[PDB]
Amino acid sequence: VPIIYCNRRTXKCKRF
Repeated sequence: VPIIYCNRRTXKCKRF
């Protein structure tokens, strides 16, 4: 069960 990382608080997106 993989998931996306695009947190609106951390300034890190990695998912696309």
